[PDB]
Amino acid sequence: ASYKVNIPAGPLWSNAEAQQVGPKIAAAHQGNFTGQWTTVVESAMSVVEVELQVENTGIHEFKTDVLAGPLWSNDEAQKLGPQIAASYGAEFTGQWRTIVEGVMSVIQIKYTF
Amino acid sequence: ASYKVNIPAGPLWSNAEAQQVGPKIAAAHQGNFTGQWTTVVESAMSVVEVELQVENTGIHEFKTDVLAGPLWSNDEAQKLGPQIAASYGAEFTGQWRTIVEGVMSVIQIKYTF
Repeated sequence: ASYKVNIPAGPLWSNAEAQQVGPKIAAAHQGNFTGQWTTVVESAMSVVEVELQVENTGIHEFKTDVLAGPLWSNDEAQKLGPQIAASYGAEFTGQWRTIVEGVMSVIQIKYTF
Repeated sequence: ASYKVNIPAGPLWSNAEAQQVGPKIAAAHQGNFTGQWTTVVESAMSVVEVELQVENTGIHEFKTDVLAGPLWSNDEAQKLGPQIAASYGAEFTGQWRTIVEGVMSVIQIKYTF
């Protein structure tokens, strides 16, 4: 199954640029650009409508760390990791670390494509 | 300046769960959960509305690689990199590399917080 969300694209100056760039942003998020887009902050930010899969499948994988917000402990990270990872369209591997005490932590996620 | 987008959260089974999870996903994406949410695929996927800032500033940073879709040349990476980075709420450092020939590349982004 799939669904749609708007994803930031930075400023998009024309429909011509949007139709060229939208598919690139979508591909980076394992989705497909629908053709619809909106400037949300004049000369500063636009978003593109991207169709995403509830579950990404494929035979390749890539692992990396992304922001997780500040996490209190490993036990909380194990509890919240899966959902935070799902917000990136990926899975949580269980690995994580705080990078700035009281401010920010990161989790390792796994992309399948 | 700010703007709002819906971010995947996986299935959310009650408003209570959404209010507990929404802030965590928002914090992982450097935004503020608005309290609003929607299920987009019954029993499989819900999204939480998050207010993002056009520009994320701060004295701390974290660099990492993220999916960039397939990139065919340094020229395309230079052109698309900042835009793809913006789609992650971050900045493009200029570094990138293909991870699966003809299928996928990644770019290095810098989160500032």
